[PDB]
Amino acid sequence: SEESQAFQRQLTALIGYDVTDVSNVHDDELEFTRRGLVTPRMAEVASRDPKLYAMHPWVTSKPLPEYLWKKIANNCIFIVIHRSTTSQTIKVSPDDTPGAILQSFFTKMAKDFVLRVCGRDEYLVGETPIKNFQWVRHCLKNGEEIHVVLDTPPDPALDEVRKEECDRKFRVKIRGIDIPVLLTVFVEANIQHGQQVLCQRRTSPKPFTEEVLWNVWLEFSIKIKDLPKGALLNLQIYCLLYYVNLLLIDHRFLLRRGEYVLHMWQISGFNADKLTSATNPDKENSMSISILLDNHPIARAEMPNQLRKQLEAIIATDPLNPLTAEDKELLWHFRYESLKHPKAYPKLFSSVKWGQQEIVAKTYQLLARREVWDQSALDVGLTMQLLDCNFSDENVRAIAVQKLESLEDDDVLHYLLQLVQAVKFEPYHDSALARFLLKRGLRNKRIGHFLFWFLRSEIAQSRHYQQRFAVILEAYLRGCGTAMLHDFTQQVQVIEMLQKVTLDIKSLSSSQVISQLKQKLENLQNSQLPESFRVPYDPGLKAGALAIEKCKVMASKKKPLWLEFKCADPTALSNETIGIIFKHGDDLRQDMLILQILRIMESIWETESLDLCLLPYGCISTGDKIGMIEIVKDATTIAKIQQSTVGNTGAFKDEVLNHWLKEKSPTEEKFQAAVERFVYSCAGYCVATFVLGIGDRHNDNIMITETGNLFHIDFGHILGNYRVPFVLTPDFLFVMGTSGKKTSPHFQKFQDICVKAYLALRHHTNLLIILFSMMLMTGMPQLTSKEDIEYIRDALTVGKNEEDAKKYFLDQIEVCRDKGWTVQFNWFLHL
Ligand SMILES: CC(=O)Nc1cn2cc(/C=C3\SC(=O)NC3=O)ccc2n1
Repeated sequence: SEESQAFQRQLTALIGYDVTDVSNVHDDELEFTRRGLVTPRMAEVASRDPKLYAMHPWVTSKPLPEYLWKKIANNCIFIVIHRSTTSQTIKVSPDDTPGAILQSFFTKMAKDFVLRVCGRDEYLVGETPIKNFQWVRHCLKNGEEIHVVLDTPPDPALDEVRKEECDRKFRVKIRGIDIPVLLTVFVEANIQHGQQVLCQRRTSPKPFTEEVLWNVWLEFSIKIKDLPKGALLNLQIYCLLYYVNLLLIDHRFLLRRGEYVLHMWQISGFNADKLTSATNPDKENSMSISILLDNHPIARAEMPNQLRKQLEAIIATDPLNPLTAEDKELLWHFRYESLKHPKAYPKLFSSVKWGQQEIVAKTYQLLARREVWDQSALDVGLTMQLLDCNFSDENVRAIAVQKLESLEDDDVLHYLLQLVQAVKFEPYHDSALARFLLKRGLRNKRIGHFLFWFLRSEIAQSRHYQQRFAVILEAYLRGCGTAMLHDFTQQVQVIEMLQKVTLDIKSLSSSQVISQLKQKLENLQNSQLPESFRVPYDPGLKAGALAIEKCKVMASKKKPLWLEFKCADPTALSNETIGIIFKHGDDLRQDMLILQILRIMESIWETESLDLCLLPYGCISTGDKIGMIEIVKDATTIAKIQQSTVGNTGAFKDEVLNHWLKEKSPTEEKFQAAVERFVYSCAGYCVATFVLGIGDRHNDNIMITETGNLFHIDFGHILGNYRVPFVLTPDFLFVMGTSGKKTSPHFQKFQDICVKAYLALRHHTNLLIILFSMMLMTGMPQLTSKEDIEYIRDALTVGKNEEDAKKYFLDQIEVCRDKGWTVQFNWFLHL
């Protein structure tokens, strides 16, 4: 159809990639995947509750934290209900449902409707106690009043979805290599499964010219019979300069046949990019390799005491502890005992000889008896280990996804970014993981909003994964509904225009620069910029017109744009603007990953009734070295506080921060609350930052709210171009009533909090190791090694008892006290 063609054009603009373009493909896998994803999409669409989908309530099944219960008076929660120019306060029980609150309202005021958060598209609806709404917990945590408006539920009609419409050994011939413009060169051909090399062959070395020919059959030791599903033929050019991969068994279970001309990826003169089955779209300047294939469908005891102790010891070790040949042999030999231990699963499946058909068969038999795994309690860390680069088997990965099905929405949000990144480790485009993400996104608008942005971030800048991610995004967009499609259209339009202004102002650069920014912004406000758009990092908020007067260029070497918008919602309780920073020059995909780990650390701390007052601000990567950042209100740089007496001259003073805090507090009650908040937030960042190895920062990259909340910024800056374990300078110590080498009640509180927080993190060692490992593999190329990944295991002091771990961290605090201002001074000189 022609309007079908118009609909596809609309999707193409939202995706930032054309899924119907068949020029960078040597098979129909992506087209097969598009068709394959129709069923799961349609099944999820057919399953959803129109009213609940439209209202997307944001809820949790987790207990109300101890620190939140203490904020509730006499089992009473106050809710202010608005109707027009007047409002009405109502007392409520924490166990009260919004339905019961609504009937409580009509009763109190007598002599079809829905509760919506004032100024936000957030609804307090469904069969859930109010204490279980995320917004209520947000308000309870931050000392804010819960303000609601009584309004009409959104019409589910707005979410309408458009009507859909061999015993021979394996061998490969290396014909030659070609590159248009330019040593000795050879080609290495590996058969890989789960990052491990099953077999390797190489060509003879030849002079490196624009065309190099071999016409050689490379015969492997592996029989065609033994090639596992998901095995890659990895082809590399050494002088490592270039690489490319080819799936040996295709998406239809057929062995690859015939002629291939593969455009290779160049190494920037391990990482997830090195695993891609995509070929380089640049046919003009890339190196190509020409190959030929020619060769089909797919083919009780009792452990003794000591051996059991040995096996149990292997299972107890961390995910990074290497398995010896003996360890693997024990795991495999006593696999029926290993199966009784869910924690053994990653080690056991690493003991599988994936290049032996009979062994893979024995593994499939083993997993048919999955009673222990199925009955076991969901362990996200354990599940995530089975979805990394180490596992290429469909069945193994699928049992990990099976376990994820039990996660509630709030938990899917906590792990969404890293589950999207895990799609990079999947051998085929259509996978259980990709289907899982599609379903959870279509089931919940909040998950779907973030899935859009996370996918779009990779489609905009990854040539390695854009094709796979674009087919997943199209599948989601074909089921989200028209209201969501309209919303995304507006967001994309705004961000594309603001990205233009960001780069334009970047080319220039003063009073001249600010004048030019304001002229470019009026021009946008004139005939391009739509009336409003949902804030990508906070979709409950809608931004309206630019407040031109408040817009400026930041005084940094990356001269980012500081933009302010009016809120588009009339029901908002304040005339406070929405502040957004637009920056070019840093890879914000790295900031996204750090900020998500910080949120995970906060959830861990919550499990142990600890609130460390972190501030993981909104951040979204929109394209190559470009994106948006949430401006935290009433915040200033530690360096700026130092600068405002004395300079500009590295002359750091101890009392300045405490002075600033006192100046910003309207009363002494508020000042004491600010000092308490500083102690907790300083503790939170010292612990978090140390564990992630990002602790040693210049003061210019640490901020504080007038309310005493410390927080680190600019994570991509350090991770892009990567002594003291963390920042605990004499100014921070003075706020805590400490100087030099003495102690105080606040500093003792700080040390106690640090230890508790550090020990709480250590209870989730394996989860933090997997998350850290995946972050480096998918987000920070050039920070791989195994040595880099091992940092977190040293920081988390694995193999130490709690008392030794406590001493270790207290010693780290002392290192900071010994160094004083020395490190900050060297950061200042390194100008
Ligand atoms: C009031 C105020 O200044 N708030 C504020 C500033 N701010 C900055 C960031 C992060 C940045 S700025 C830069 O160049 N790079 C970054 O990563 C985050 C929050 C925030 N709030």
